[PDB]
Amino acid sequence: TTRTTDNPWLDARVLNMAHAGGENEAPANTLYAFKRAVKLGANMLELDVQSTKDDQLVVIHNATVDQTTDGTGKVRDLTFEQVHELDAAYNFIPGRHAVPGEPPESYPLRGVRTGEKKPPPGYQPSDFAIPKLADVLEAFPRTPINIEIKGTSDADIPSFLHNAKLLARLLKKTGRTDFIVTSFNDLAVAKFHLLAPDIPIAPGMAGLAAYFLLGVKPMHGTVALQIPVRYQGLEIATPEFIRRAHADGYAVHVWFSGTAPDDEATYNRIIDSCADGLMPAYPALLERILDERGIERPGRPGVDPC
Repeated sequence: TTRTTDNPWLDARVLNMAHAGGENEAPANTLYAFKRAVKLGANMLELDVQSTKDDQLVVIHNATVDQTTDGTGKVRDLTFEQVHELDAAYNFIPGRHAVPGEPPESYPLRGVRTGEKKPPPGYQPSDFAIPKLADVLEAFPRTPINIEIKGTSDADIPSFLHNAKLLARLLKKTGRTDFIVTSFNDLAVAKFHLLAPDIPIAPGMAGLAAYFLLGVKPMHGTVALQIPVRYQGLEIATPEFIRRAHADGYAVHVWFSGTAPDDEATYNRIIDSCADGLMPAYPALLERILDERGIERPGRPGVDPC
């Protein structure tokens, strides 16, 4: 007889998924931000992945190291050793992610990695470098993680496929399943789910279009729909669409990234839209919002916003 439908991500709510660790409160995709964010209440991590010349998965958004560090070039051209020498808070400016080209005074944490400012109490210089996924994983053995597969180019599909492959090799050896693996490029999601079938996934952008416009259910294994607030002028994080997705048994995780402000007004509206998780640039601010309205959380029942 058919195995019954069991989606636990409908009871993992409401989630504070620190976006890159919280790119406006901390240096993006560093072990500092991740450690900082979990301590301040975040229930779950959200990061991006690329690969190095010697096929190591390193936690970083852009295909090049230029924006968030003092180096230059694509991460796929550097070895892991070369990537890790870099200061991955070189350009962090609070409230603005990373902006190269300002006076050296703008950057509060520039220098910690390379040993020229003392780190915040309780941290080491390596906590301000581009980490290895393996080093984030073993740093956070009981913390759920949302790994987004990245590429060298929007037009370079094999680079995504290369990374989906390396990801599935390493997440299979962990034995953990408290991950959600997604990508903008749908092939890499399909490639990853074929190599690592037990790992929860979320649709790429074609799989997201085909369900939001046409109603077509996403690929088997899909566990939740990780969507922006707005896209191409159109609103996507509405109560209407979220209710239909809970109707279809999917959890909903909304993100922001310049499709909408990272502020209290927006955070609260999306919380009322009954989404199951927010991916804020300000994990401390979202944690104040959730605490003062007293809103339900995993293992901590409370006010249901919808």
